[PDB]
Amino acid sequence: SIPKEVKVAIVGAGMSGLYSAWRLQSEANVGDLAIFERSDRTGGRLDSDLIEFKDNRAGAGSTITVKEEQGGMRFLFEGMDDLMALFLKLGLEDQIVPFPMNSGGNNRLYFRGTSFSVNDAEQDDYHIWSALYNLDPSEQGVNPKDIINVVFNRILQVNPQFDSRPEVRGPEFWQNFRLQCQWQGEPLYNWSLWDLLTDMGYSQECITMLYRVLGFNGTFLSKMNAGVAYQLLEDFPADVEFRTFKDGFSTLPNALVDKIGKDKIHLQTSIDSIAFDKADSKYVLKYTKIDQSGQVSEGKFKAEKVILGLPRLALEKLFIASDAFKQLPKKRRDELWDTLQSTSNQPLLKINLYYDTAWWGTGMTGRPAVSFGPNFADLPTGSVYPFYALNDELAAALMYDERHATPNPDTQHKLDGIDAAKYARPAALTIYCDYLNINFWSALQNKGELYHHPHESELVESIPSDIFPASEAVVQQATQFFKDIFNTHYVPQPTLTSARIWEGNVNFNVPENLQFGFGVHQWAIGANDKEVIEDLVEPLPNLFTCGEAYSDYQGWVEGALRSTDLVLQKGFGLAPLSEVYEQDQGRSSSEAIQIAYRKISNKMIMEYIDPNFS
Amino acid sequence: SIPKEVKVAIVGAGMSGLYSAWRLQSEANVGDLAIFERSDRTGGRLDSDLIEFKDNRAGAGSTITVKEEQGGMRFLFEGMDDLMALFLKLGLEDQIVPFPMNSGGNNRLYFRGTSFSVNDAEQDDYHIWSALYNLDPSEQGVNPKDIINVVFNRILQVNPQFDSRPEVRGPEFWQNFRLQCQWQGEPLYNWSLWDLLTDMGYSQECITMLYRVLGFNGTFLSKMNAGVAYQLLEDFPADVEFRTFKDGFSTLPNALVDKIGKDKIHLQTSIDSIAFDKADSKYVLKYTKIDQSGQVSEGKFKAEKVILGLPRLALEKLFIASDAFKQLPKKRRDELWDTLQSTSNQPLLKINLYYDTAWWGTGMTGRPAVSFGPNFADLPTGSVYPFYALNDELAAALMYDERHATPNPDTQHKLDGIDAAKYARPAALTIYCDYLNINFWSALQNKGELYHHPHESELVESIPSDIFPASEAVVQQATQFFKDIFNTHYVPQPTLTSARIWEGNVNFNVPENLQFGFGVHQWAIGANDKEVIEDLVEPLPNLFTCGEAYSDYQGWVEGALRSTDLVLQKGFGLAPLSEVYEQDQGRSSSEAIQIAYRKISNKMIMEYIDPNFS
Ligand SMILES: Cc1cc2nc3c(=O)[nH]c(=O)nc-3n(C[C@H](O)[C@H](O)[C@H](O)COP(=O)(O)OP(=O)(O)OC[C@H]3O[C@@H](n4cnc5c(N)ncnc54)[C@H](O)[C@@H]3O)c2cc1C
Ligand SMILES: Cc1cc2nc3c(=O)[nH]c(=O)nc-3n(C[C@H](O)[C@H](O)[C@H](O)COP(=O)(O)OP(=O)(O)OC[C@H]3O[C@@H](n4cnc5c(N)ncnc54)[C@H](O)[C@@H]3O)c2cc1C
Ligand SMILES: N[C@@H](Cc1c[nH]c2ccccc12)C(=O)O
Ligand SMILES: N[C@@H](Cc1c[nH]c2ccccc12)C(=O)O
Repeated sequence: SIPKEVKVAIVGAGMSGLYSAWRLQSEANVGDLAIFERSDRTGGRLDSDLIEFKDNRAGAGSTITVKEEQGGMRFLFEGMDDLMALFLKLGLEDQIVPFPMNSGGNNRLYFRGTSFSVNDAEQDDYHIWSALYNLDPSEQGVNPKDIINVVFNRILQVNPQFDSRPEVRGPEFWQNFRLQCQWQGEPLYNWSLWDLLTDMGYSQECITMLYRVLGFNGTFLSKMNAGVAYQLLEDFPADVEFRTFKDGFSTLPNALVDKIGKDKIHLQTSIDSIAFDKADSKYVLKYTKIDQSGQVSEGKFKAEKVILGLPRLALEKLFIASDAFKQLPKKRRDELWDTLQSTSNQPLLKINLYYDTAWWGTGMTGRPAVSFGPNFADLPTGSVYPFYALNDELAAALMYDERHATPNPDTQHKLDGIDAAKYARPAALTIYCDYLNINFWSALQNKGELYHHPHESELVESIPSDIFPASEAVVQQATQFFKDIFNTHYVPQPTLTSARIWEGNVNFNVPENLQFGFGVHQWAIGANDKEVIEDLVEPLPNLFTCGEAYSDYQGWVEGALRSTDLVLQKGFGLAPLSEVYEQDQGRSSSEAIQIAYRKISNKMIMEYIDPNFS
Repeated sequence: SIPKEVKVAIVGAGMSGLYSAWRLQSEANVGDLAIFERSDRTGGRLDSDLIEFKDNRAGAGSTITVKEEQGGMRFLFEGMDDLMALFLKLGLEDQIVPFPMNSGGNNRLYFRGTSFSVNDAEQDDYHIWSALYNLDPSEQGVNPKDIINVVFNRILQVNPQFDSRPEVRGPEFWQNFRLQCQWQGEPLYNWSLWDLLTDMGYSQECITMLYRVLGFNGTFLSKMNAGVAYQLLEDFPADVEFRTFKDGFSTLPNALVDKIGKDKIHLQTSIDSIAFDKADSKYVLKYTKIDQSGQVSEGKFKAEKVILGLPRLALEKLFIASDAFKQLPKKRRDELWDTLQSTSNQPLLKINLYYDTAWWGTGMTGRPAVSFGPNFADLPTGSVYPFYALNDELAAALMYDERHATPNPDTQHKLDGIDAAKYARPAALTIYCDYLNINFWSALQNKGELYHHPHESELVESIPSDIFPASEAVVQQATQFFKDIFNTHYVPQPTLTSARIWEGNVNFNVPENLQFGFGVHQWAIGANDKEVIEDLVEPLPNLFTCGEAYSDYQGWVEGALRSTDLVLQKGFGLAPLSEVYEQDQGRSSSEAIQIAYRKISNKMIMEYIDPNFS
């Protein structure tokens, strides 16, 4: 049942769509809204998986849960005040769990046919990098990642007009940085990073090292401008304490869905086009719906206000097919289209391979054990992240670890046993790559038969619906690369796999369960994103756009939430959530979230690690 | 003056547009046609330049001509029977001139921070490649280009069903090869080359070597399928005798324009959209024209038949905006759009830097002199081609050279003097790159002020209109790379520059003199190009498409001519030009063109080189 008129119609059940409805329902008393989502699931580019593997250990119908991510995975307590506030208001802070990013130096590196570890790379004044890359002398004997840091310091040094001092560096800093800082008279958003480093005098060998060693070469090789690329590159300092949700980032959209109500969300309902009814001053939304049989249905309805929570490629399709846009004057319709072109589409992929046990610990490799964080490579792999079966004791050990406490031998010995025990429980690896590496996996994933371990139903009885298997060719090649990266002869066959390629499609011959938007977005060269962002709040009267694609904080949910807030302000009077939080609570969401988390971490550690802890 | 009705309306004054009109006028007696071309020039992706530099030598108002290319540059006597026939029928064979591809081993190579020569690369069982790349043992001690050749032989070996024997290997061979040959059960057009080599067991180091060393990494990293990539990679054997026109490839479109008549060609006239008139069974073409003042004008006219000689991106724009397409049923309109998606857009660029004299000869470098052919590099340069001032004696020396004659000391000594004298006359370098390297130059060319040598009008009085200067940033970086590639401290400032980036635009904020289509196209993965090609001849009744993008021979003018021929056959009864030639002349265009050229080469050599020649 689809209503025939609504106060607010919400296109997109991703984060910005779900977030608009919750805030309008609860803070603006608007109850006659509806969300329309083309796919058969809510959450968009957030998509966690919970697999319940048959516990087939020796002394075991017992079940073991592994959380994995097909989309978004991590967040931070600083710089995401809207997201923190959103977590606190939904009471989801008790589920917050560490997301660690290193293995004390044992994370892997594979570059130019050579497998080694992070600790290895540091030896002898970072010698290995000088042996693999034909570096200029000024480029030798330093950690590659510190070259990005130094160049940032140099950009800040020659831009004293730009304040450069707020200890917490949020989206305003990064907007001003890319819009106000210059290099040699040209502001950074007119620069490509590749051009920038080159003009700074770096070798092409050095630039290739950097974009391979950071794992996400889009920052250098795509059309994104240099300013926004730095925002992304300085999002992962050495000392990052990322966090995540125990049951996966989907916890947050599902939690919003409980509060919205399944009855106002209309899945498998694509909004095909939008027209304006001059008579009763209403929008008219043509749609296409698939029921629970597969029986299609074209229909139409009205709405006083429209909210498009949609990324760039979705927004161009509607614009193309919508009379509300086509009947605009030549000048502004062309200007609006050109404005959609101002953020670059960034392809991303994640392929998850699950295993009954993990094979990258010292017991299986004979080498120092790999635990957590990106294993980078110049192979099509890009980066590889390990994921372990959910375990309360392990999360407390991780929680102890993000305190830089000095354990006594008793506690070091218990942390030892915990670090090792996880390799005996099921686990997973995510291959996570961007720009240059996409086409390698693309062609591989679409060729040949799909991968299924035999007696698969014996290994998992309930395979989630958002899981499309990796192709046999994808598993085959991914397995050779793992042997390379982890320097081991032994990489067994996965029990279960999923492949997800966030790269937007314009082909009508693709099932809906395989249509996915561009993984992330970043501002192109020449883009004045301050003008672009404000133009796209309400481009036609009572028609709004918002979401991550044209946001202040591209790449992150906070981008979507801050973009939506502009719509909720301009169209509905609502102040930014973080500001609403602070008036209501008397402290920031930052301080609240840190205090709440320290408490449950304090309790977790004492309960599991060191009964006599600080 | 634009007619209000025509028998045939031709959209696009590129090669396929101009070729349709000439053949319809002359062979089908159709005189009431008109060509409509959005830009202010004919010829499309053919675009030669003739610069007339002030001869400021010591013993000189004398003029020196340099030919250069912003688009297409070379062709072959075998495998391009339509093009040869077209040359013979227009009497352009007397202007055919060698296009040499090597310097006897002195062409440059720059890979991983190391500058060296082709002769150097051969030393010690191709050792240099093993020192620069971490190759598998089976990948060591062989010439990189011979790895592509061997893999081709292997593909042919395991496909004995595929005949694999015609000595002249034309578009049919390459269509059957990519459509009928398989690797491990999957046919090559379902494969990416990158996936293919990997599955064959090659290292990523080796694959990176290959795609850097061949200069056009699109074959490996883009979405083009493996079969069509091989067609391109085996277009440049070691023994290639390419040829070109003395005054540039534009000779051919200009020669067609003389025969069509400027009066039937309507420049600065974009066809915006197309509708069907059910009443008088006519198409209705909305257009936009700019007169000689800049005064725009929107109009409309009719035509009984429409011929779209347009590449993919142009074809999608019309399809989007045209009622003749939108009023098609849901199924076929979506099927037709999906069919447009089946050829991949391949960006290309050419930046030409002209110099008063050439600086890469031994007199200026102290190293073995560079003459002709690609200087490849893993720098954003890609490939660099030298171009010299037009000189009849030099072309005869080149003509002698494509005979593998053994000159006597008298003739070797005269060839010596000729080889060296060209460095004293003006010359040019073309940077010619694809896929991965485009974005480097893109962002550079659009940033900052444009390059002009001071007292430029003193150096060239008549700067052609199709020449947009290289940006100052482009010249600056291109000059550093030249010092790298040519291993010299000394690369002076260019007298004149041009930049051309064949990468299709969808932004309305770009002048017409800067809108250019995708440089070339190649079949994507999954594309059954036999079905696609025949579907796009006449997709609606009396509406035809043709050109290179969805052709049998992508990359080359012959592709455009063979694609058009299908339209001229199905819509107008005309047999393929090469077949028309043969009936009329009693021999192929291949044999005619070889015999005609041998004669004028025979005469050229005797006149300039060795009076007593074979
Ligand atoms: C691989 C990957 C990893 C990431 N990791 C992180 C991370 O660690 N941390 C972080 O903060 N962020 C991360 N992100 C980013 C985060 O996922 C996004 O910023 C955010 O979830 C996107 O929200 P959105 O509402 O802007 O868009 P979307 O999530 O893309 O929502 C758009 C929705 O609209 C629907 N839709 C489209 N067209 C129509 C139509 N015509 N009618 C109806 N519905 C339509 C789509 O199906 C989709 O559900 C990651 C993204 C990717 C791809
Ligand atoms: C860098 C480069 C080098 C090349 N080198 C070679 C080579 O050495 N040898 C070789 O054989 N080939 C070469 N080619 C390929 C060759 O240039 C092309 O195959 C051929 O010239 C293209 O002809 P076409 O008619 O298919 O398309 P185009 O040349 O692209 O013609 C399309 C024309 O239609 C016009 N147009 C577009 N939309 C509209 C509209 N709406 N209304 C009116 N007019 C419109 C465009 O302005 C253009 O003039 C090269 C190409 C490039 C880019
Ligand atoms: N938050 C993202 C990082 C990211 C944002 N935008 C991107 C663009 C390209 C590559 C990575 C990113 C992640 O967890 O991975
Ligand atoms: N004929 C083209 C070669 C070519 C055709 N298609 C291509 C695609 C990519 C790179 C090169 C090509 C040339 O002279 O350069």
